[PDB]
Amino acid sequence: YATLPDLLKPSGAPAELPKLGFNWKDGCAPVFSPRQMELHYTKHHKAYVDKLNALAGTTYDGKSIEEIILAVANDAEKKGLFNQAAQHFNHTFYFRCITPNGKAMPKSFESAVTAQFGSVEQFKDAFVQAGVNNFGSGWTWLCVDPSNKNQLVIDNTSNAGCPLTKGLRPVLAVDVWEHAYYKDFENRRPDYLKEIWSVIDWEFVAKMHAQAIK
Ligand SMILES: [Fe+2]
Repeated sequence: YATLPDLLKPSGAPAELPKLGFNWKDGCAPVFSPRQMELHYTKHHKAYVDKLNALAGTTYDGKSIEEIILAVANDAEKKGLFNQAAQHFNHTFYFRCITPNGKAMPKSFESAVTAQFGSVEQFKDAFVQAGVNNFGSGWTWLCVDPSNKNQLVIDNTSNAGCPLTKGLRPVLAVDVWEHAYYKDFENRRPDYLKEIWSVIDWEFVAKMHAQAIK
């Protein structure tokens, strides 16, 4: 399965930094400033894309970024390449999970969260707890688990860690690398986690969910 089948390493040309659904010069209101978005996208994410292209050469041309990630996930000769490729995916996914002023949960996705976690609020509180206690740099995810009747599951990864390497299908990502929030929140990761809900694009999340269970 591919989460993002249109995220590729082109043949004969560099992988591009994906275009955001919103303009980063306006930040991503009401939660993020222009400068926080500018740094995260045009510095951090760009650097992952640039280094991915330099490490990949033409060896992975025509492959999806996800295919690369899987191909090199347990290859100690290519940890550097794994880190850039996985971070490229992680960031592309994360930036699609956010949009100015958010978008409401479609009823169908809301019902799947409610069934699994009891209520939306219970899901959010558990997700915030996982994010807060995700030690060091990393990502907190909501995934579908095909090996467990497609249950929704909260999963923490460290550094470039990417759920597809253990068979999980992400529907939501929140970056907890300190650079994701330090400009606008400084040390206050918990406030970042609580506030980000109001810019989550639940329509994108719902689509990821619908496709992950089909
Ligand atoms: Fe990041």
